[PDB]
Amino acid sequence: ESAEEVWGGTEDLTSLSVEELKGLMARFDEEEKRISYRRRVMQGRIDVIRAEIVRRGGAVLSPEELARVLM
Amino acid sequence: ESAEEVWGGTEDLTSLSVEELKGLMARFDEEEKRISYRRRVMQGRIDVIRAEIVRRGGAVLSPEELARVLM
Ligand SMILES: [Mg+2]
Ligand SMILES: [Mg+2]
Repeated sequence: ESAEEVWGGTEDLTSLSVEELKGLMARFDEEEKRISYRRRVMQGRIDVIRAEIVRRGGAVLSPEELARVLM
Repeated sequence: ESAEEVWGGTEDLTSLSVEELKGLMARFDEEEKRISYRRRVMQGRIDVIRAEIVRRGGAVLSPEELARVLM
């Protein structure tokens, strides 16, 4: 019923009607956008945090640890 | 106790210890990675559906409706 279920319960792409594919695309395009928003929020948080740590002198964290988020 | 709450509840960035800074960066970084993976999955699906629709033709949709996902 949900896009996920329909998509998942399909073994053959060609069995899907155009109405289905249209509906699925819109659904996934919608989600993709909601997911990207979430990514950007995470990136912002990571961003603010890395600047705060750098502001304090980097602690004793090497530049590469800061850039790779190894901790 | 969850990162979501410690972070949502912080008024002043400078009030956060360095220990908790590192914890939050670590949590959000991994979250960022998981979210990016889903994005990529969605894009993979939109890609598969868009190819399928193109393959069939039928002028069901105009090039700009396929491209902007205007159903
Ligand atoms: Mg920055
Ligand atoms: Mg393709």
